[PDB]
Amino acid sequence: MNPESRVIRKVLALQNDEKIFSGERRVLIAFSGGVDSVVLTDVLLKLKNYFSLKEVALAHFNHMLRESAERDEEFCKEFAKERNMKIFVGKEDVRAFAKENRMSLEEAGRFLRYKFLKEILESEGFDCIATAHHLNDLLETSLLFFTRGTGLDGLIGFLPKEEVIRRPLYYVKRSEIEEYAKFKGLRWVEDETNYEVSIPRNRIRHRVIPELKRINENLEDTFLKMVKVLRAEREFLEEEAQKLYKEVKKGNCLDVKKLKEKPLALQRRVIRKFIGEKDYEKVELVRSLLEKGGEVNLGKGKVLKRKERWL
Amino acid sequence: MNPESRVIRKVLALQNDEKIFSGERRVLIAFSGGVDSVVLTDVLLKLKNYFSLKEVALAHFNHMLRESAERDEEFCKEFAKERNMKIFVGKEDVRAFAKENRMSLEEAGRFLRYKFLKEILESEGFDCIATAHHLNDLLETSLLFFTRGTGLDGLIGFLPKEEVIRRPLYYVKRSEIEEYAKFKGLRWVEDETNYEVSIPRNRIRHRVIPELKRINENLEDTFLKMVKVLRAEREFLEEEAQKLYKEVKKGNCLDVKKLKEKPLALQRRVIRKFIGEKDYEKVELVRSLLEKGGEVNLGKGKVLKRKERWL
Repeated sequence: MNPESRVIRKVLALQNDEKIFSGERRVLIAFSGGVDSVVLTDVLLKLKNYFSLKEVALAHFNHMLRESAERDEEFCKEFAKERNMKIFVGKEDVRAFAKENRMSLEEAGRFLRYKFLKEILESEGFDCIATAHHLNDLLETSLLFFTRGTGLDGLIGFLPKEEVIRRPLYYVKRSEIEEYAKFKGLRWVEDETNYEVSIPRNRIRHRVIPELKRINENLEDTFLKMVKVLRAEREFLEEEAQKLYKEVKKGNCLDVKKLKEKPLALQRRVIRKFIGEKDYEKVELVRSLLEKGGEVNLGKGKVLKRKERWL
Repeated sequence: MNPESRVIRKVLALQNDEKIFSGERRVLIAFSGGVDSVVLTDVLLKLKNYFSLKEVALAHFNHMLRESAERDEEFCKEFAKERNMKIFVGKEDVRAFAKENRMSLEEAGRFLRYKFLKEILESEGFDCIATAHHLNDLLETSLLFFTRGTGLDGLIGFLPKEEVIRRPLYYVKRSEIEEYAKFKGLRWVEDETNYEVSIPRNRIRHRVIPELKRINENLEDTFLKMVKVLRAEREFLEEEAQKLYKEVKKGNCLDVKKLKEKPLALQRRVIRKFIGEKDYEKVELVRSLLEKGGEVNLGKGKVLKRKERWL
């Protein structure tokens, strides 16, 4: 069990558990140039036949943030040539966009980068986008929702497969990725992504997580188990909320005399769906109309018409 | 809304909702002497009739850990005397007990203290014990579970009503406990309870939470909404699980053909209660039997035979 097979085993296990690839023929990689990116690529090129892929291409986005950006682009191009892959390069001033839209560098960078990735996907005929997102990114994302406000969804964080996007390194942790690259003698760059990181995420990455790991050395392995438990529990809650939904709904209304007799958890789930809103505040405000007539406005109206309810 | 009504409204909301008190007539307060204790007591004296309580008494435990122990105990006796309340006092050499049983001062302290409280509950005829555990304590516990590994049942932390123990301040924030004390002129003394706090818990209390608050200064309020949401989802899971348990559990084995088709989330809950030991790796190991399996071992054994066993 060396650094290489440790990653490959987790990638293959993800495929068996989620069917990341199941018909796609042309994959576009979100290639920033960092270790994550390089290892993802080295892995996909190694398992290309295994997944029945016909084309794996790179897409590098130049954020114009710093001089190293040009250095990054050059590395990406040379990397494409050494690997004999096609590469698509894009460019947009992220810092500028962030300022005229009163948003952070992280969300501006994310927005422009994927806009670019998605444009190449359509004008070049790709079936999906492979991202180097991993277990440590998931842990950081989970902790950021715990901190800012969340329910089961935020805690579980992003999924391995998500409409057009694929995250093959989902089970792999940052350190295993670094050990993979060193072991195989790969080369990488400190891509511009490191300089867009939001302050909240840096606090969690370089201050909170290190402290938590001093309590539990294998935080990532432990966290992954929580995610798996949470995802099965969420799946169950969703399946049940759905049965009750198509059992209490009729037209554009909800049978209040039926819903009210159900478990609190399902009452909220049914309501979340019926009104397309996750806000803890809006859900409960609407939920109260299950016990006392009245109306609720969110930009749409919910009236209690004896036993029924519209919106 | 002043500092008093801010705490009382949260306590009232807890009662009218979960019935923390529903028949108990005599309550024993775990009175350390610090703000938490002092405020808990003041709140229970104000709501004593509302809760239909006949008597509220104090119980103070001297840990003999600091030369201020006697002054502290005296303060507690005078606290009771002034409000015409009964107070029970305990005293144990926690250091000696810790060395004797090879345990830390923290776990030794907590052990002896609760033994003391429970001894009084029985020999004096009290119905329940009221503790000053609040929202910040829950937040701490929640992060500890996130860190050491858990699922849904741990992210919650503890409950407001836990057999014999009641926690009226469940939803109250520490800062609200302190403002209440100031506003009402409540004086307090050193809280020996803080000598029962372990290293990991101190790290989360003094290092992690303060950092997370530099992201969301309203963390506690945010965490509250999450608890209320998860809390209900857990109740529903626990509910559906127990239900399934009786249907599959028959004698001392599990109807595999039937359990095998239930949702993954419920399978884990049933197994957790069947094999007593609830640990991700144990449960998953056993759950592998349901679908074409041989036999597994741990502290006991189990065999798949169209039905199920346990030897």
